[PDB]
Amino acid sequence: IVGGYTCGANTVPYQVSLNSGYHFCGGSLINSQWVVSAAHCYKSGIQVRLGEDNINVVEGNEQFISASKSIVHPSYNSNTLNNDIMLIKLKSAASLNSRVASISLPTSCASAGTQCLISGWGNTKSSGTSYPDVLKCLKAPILSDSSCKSAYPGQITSNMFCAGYLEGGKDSCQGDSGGPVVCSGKLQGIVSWGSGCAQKNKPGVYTKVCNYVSWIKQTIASN
Ligand SMILES: NC(=[NH2+])NCCC[C@H](N)C(=O)O
Ligand SMILES: [Ca+2]
Ligand SMILES: [Cl-]
Ligand SMILES: [Cl-]
Ligand SMILES: [Cl-]
Repeated sequence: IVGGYTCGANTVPYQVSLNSGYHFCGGSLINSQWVVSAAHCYKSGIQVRLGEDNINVVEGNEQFISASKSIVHPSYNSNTLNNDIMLIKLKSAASLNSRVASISLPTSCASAGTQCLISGWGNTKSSGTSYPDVLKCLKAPILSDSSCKSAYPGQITSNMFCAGYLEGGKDSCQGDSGGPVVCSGKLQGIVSWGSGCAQKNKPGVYTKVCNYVSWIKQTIASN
């Protein structure tokens, strides 16, 4: 997160860190056994870490659970990042508490204008590199589909939306990949891609979770 703020420990109980020896991606808990993330974060040997603030310090609220299974969207295109969504099932079910909690799936698509909260352990600098140990948060509006396509000609499908600031300064960034965009207590987005971070006229691009609710629910019902 560039230009964000320190969330506070466990103030985002649905934020998970994907760890293969190191945090590499964010993710969102949607029930005790399942995480939603970005297809482009797929690798094997994933450990899901819940209850995290500082990812380099054991602080007392962690649950570390190995993934049993990852499932990339049947139609994921790694070139265009179309359908950048993936599900991860835990080997055992998490203990849900006040600091480890699912976020609801949307019952409907959120609109341009809607204020949202984006979070992750990504780079905090727009030029240069600087990874924080504790969780960062960003309040950002969903932008119009027209300004989103203007800003990224020929690259925005119906499975993507922009959120943030055309003036730049504030954004998701590398290492936030796969993590949440929550709007009014529903998960509307997954941190997907963008051109650089926090650049003028180059806002973050997020997978549009509302489009995927059938697939998610159908998938969790049979795995
Ligand atoms: N145009 C942008 N600055 N987009 C934000 C880039 C963040 C991107 N989701 C990543 O983690 O790599
Ligand atoms: Ca920790
Ligand atoms: Cl701060
Ligand atoms: Cl615990
Ligand atoms: Cl529009």
